Amino acid sequence: PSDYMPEVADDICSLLSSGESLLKVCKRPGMPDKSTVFRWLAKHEDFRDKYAKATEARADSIFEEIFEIADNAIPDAAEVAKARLRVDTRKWALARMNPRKYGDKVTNELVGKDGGAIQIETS
Amino acid sequence: PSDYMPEVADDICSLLSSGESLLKVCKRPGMPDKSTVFRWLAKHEDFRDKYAKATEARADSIFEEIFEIADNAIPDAAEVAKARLRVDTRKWALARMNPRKYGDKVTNELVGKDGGAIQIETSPMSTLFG
Amino acid sequence: PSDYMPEVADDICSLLSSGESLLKVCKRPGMPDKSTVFRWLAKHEDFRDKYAKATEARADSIFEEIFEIADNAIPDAAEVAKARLRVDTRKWALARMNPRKYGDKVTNELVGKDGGAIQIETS
Amino acid sequence: PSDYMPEVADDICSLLSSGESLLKVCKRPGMPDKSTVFRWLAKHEDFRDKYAKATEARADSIFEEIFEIADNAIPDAAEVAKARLRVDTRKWALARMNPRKYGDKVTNELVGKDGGAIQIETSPMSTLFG
Amino acid sequence: PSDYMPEVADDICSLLSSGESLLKVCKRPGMPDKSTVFRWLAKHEDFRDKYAKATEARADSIFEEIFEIADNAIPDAAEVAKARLRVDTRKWALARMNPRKYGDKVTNELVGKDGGAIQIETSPMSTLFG
Amino acid sequence: PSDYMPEVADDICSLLSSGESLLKVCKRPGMPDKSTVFRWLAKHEDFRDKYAKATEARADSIFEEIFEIADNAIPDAAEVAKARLRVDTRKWALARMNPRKYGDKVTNELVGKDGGAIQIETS
Amino acid sequence: PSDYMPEVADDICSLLSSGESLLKVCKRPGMPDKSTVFRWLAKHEDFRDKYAKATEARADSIFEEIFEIADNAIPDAAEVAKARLRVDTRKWALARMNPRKYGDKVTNELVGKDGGAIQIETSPMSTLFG
Amino acid sequence: PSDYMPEVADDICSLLSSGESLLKVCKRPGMPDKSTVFRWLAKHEDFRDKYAKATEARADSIFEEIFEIADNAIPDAAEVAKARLRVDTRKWALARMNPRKYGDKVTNELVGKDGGAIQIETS
Repeated sequence: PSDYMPEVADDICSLLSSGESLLKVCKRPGMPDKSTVFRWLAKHEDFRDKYAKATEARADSIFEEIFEIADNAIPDAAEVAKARLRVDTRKWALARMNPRKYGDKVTNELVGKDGGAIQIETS
Repeated sequence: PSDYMPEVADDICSLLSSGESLLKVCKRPGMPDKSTVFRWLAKHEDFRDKYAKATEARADSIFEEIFEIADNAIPDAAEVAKARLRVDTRKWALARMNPRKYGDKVTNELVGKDGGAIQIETSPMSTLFG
Repeated sequence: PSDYMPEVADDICSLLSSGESLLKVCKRPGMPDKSTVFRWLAKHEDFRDKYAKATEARADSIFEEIFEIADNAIPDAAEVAKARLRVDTRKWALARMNPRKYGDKVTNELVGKDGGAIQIETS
Repeated sequence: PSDYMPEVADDICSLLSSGESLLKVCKRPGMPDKSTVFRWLAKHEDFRDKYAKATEARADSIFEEIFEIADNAIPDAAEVAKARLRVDTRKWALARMNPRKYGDKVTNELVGKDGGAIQIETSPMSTLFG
Repeated sequence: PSDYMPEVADDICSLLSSGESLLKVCKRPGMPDKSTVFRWLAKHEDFRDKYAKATEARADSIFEEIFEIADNAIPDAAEVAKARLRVDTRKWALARMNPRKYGDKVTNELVGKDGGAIQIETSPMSTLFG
Repeated sequence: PSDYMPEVADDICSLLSSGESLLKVCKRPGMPDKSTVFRWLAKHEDFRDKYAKATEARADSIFEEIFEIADNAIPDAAEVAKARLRVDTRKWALARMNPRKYGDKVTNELVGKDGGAIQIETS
Repeated sequence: PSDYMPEVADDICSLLSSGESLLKVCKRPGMPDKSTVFRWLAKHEDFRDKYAKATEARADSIFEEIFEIADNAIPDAAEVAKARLRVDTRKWALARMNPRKYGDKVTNELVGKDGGAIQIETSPMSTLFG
Repeated sequence: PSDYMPEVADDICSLLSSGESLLKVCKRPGMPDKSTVFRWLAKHEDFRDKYAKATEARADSIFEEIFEIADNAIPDAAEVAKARLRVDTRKWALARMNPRKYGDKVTNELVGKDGGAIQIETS
C-alpha cells in the first residue's frame, strides 16, 4: 500500500504513542513505508496534527521505558554496554521529541566580578 | 483492567510516590497495562493531578535511592557498570521530574575584557531584522 | 510506627546531618517510613525547617566523605569503579542539597567579535 | 557519469531522503562519484534546492534509524562499540542537518546573587572600545 | 573529646591548611570525631572563622598535591584509575572551596547572526508576567 | 619546487576540496611544502580566496566521510577505537572549517526564577 | 648556548612554525634548553614578536597533523589510546594558540518562556550593590 | 629552615617558573616548607608579586610539557592512562594559573527564534 489512508494514519499514531519507532511501525503488513508517511506529513495538516501529539505521547512512553532498560539489564559487560546505548539514544531523542519537557534543565545564578554586581560599560 | 478505576489509579499514585517506576507497577497483580494508564491519564483530570503530585514524590524517593544503588553495588565489573547505568538514568530523569529542585546548578561570575567591565556597543540596525 | 513524633523528627534530622541517607535512617526500628516522612514534610513547617537545615548539614558531611571514599578505594578495577560511582553520585547530589555552595563554578569573560566590544543592534 | 543528469540527481535525492549516506549512494550502479556530485551541486541550483530538501528528509529518517541501531546491536563488546559510534555520528550529524529540530535543548532558569534578582551596574566607558 | 577545646580546634585548622582532609584528621590521636567537629563549628564563631581560612589554605595545598598524585601514580591499571579518582575528586572540591580561584574559566566571544552584530527586537509585553 | 604557482595553487584547492589533508596533498611530487603554502597564504589574496572556499568544500566532503568511517568500521576493539578517533577528529575539525554550518547547535529557553519573568535590578 | 643568538632564535621560530613542539626543538643539536628560550623571550622583544607569529603558524600546522595521527594510528589498543591522547592534547592546545580560529563554535538560538519572547522584569535595586 | 629569606623566595620563583611543583620545590634541602611559603604569601607583597608572575611563567613551561608527555608516552595501557592523567591534570591547572590565556575558548553566535532577531518583552 502507498495511498493516503486516515485509518492507517490513526493506526500509525497509536503505535508511535505506545513508543514504537516509526520504522518498526511501517514494517507492518499493509502499512505505508516511512517515505510515504513523511510525504503525507507534507500533504495532510490533519495528519501533522495527530503526529505531533503522538510524538509527545511516544516520548512519555519512552520515558518510562528507560527505567526498565536500565533496571533489567543483564549483568554482562556487552549487555550492560548495549543497555547504556539504548538508554542514551532514548534520552537524546526525548529532548528532541518534547524540548520543553525533556530538554536539559539548568539554573544559573548570575553574578558579577568577585560576587558583586555585574559590571557593564556602554558606548 | 481497561475501564478507569479510581481505586487502582490511587494505588498507582502511591506506588509511584514511593519511587517505583510505572512499567514495574503495571506488572503487579490486577494493574492495567501501561498503554491503559496513559489512556486513563488522557481522559481523567483527577488522575492527572494526582499523578503529577506522585511524580514529585517519586523524584524525592529516587533521590535517596541513588545513594543505595551506588553504595551497595556488587563489586564486579558488569554489576558496577549496571549500577552506574541505573544511577545515571535516575539522575537524568530527576531533573525532568522536578527541574527546579533537581536540574543542574551553576553560578556564573560574569566579567568583561581583561577582567574589567563587560563592554557593550549599541548601533542602529544595519539590516531589516524586525 | 507511623504517627507524627517531634522526637523522631529530631532524631531524623540528626542522622541526616551526619550524612546518612534517609533510607538508611527510616530503616531503623520504631522509625517512620520514607513515605510518612515525606508526608510530614507537607504537614509540619516546624519540620520542613529542621529538615532543610539538616539537608545542608548532611551535604557538609558528605563533602568530607568523598575524600575518604576516593583516597581509601581498594586498588582493584571493580572496587575503584564502585568508588568512582559512589563519589560521582555524591558530587551530583551535593549540588542539589546546597546549590549556592556545591553547584558548578564558572567565570565567563564576555567579549565581542575579535575581542572588541560586544556589538548589539536593536529594533 | 560526469555530465549533469537530472534523473540521476533526482534518484540521489530520493535515496538520501530515505536515510542513505552520500558515499554509500555513490557506490550504487550508474551513480556519479562523490566529487562529481559536489560539482553538480556547485553548478546547478535546481539540484541544490532539491538536495537541501533531501537533507531535511534524510535527518528525519536517521532519527528513526538510531533507535534500530541501538536496539538491534549484537551483544558483543566490539559490535556494541561500533553501534555506539554509528549512533553518536548520526546524533552529531542530525543537529547540523536540521539545527532547529535536532540541536540541543536547554531551559536556563536565570537568577541573581543569592537567588534574588540579577544585579547590574552600568558605568560610563572607562576605555576607548568603540 | 566532646567539649570544645580551642587548642585542638587550632590543630585541626593547621592540619586542614596543609591539605589533609577532615575525616583523616579526625582519625589522629586525641582528635574529636567528625560529628563533634561539625558541632563545634555550629556553636563557636571563632572556630568557624579560622576554619574558613583553613579551607582556603587547604585548597591551595591540594592544588599542588594533584600534580604529585598524577605524576607518581603506580603504572598499573587499577592504581592509575584510583589516582584519577583522587585527582578528579580534588579538582571538583577545589572549585567549591575557592570558586573565584579554582572555578572553571571560559572566555566567550559573543557575536550575532552571520558573525555580525547581536540582533535584538524589543516588544510590549504580550502576557501578564509581572 | 618552492616558487609561487597559480596552477599548483588550484591543484592544491582541488585535492583539499575532495577532503584530502593538506599534508597528504603537498606530500605529492613537484608540490610546494606545507610551510610554503602557508607562506603563500600570506602573499596571495587571490589564493587566500580560493583556499577559504576550498576549506568549506573540504568540510562538506569530510562530513560525508564520517558516516562511511563509522558504518564501515571493522568490528574489532582497536579498529572501532581507531574509527571513533578518526570520526571525533573530523567532527572537531569541521566546526572550525565552517563554524556557522558545523558548529554546535543549542536552543536555550531563557526564563526567570520559578519559571516567571527574568528579574533584573539596575544601579 | 646561553647567550641570546638571533640566528638560533630564528631557527626555533621556523621549526615551531612547522608544527614541532618547543621541548622537541630544544633537544636538537646546538639548541638552547627550554629555560634558556624562555629567558630569551623574556628579554628580547624582537624574538617575542617573531615567536608569537610562529605560534600562529604552529597551530595551523598541528591542525593538519591531527588528521594524520588519527588516520595512521596503529590498530592496537594502547597505540590507539596514545594517538587519542596526542590528538586531544593538540585540540586543547590549538584553541589556546589561536582562540579566534580554533576555539569552540556554538550557535545559541535564544527564546523565552514556552518558546515565546524572553520575559524581563526590571525593578529598583532592593540592596546596596553599587 | 623556616624564616623569611628573599634569596630563597627568588630561588623558589625560579624553580616554579621552570614548571616544578611547589611541593617538589620545598622538598629541597634548606628550603621553607609549603606551609611557610603560603604564610609568606600573606606577609610579603614583594613576594606575592614575584609569585604571581612566576605562576604565569610556570604555566607557560607546563604548556610545553604536555606535548612531551603525550608524544613520549610508552605505548602500554597503564602507561598511556597515566600519561593521560598527567596531561589532564596539567590542562585543568593551566586554566587556573592563567585564566585569560589558558581558559576555555568559545565563540557563541547568538540568534533568536528561528534564526531571526532575539525577541525580548519587558515589564
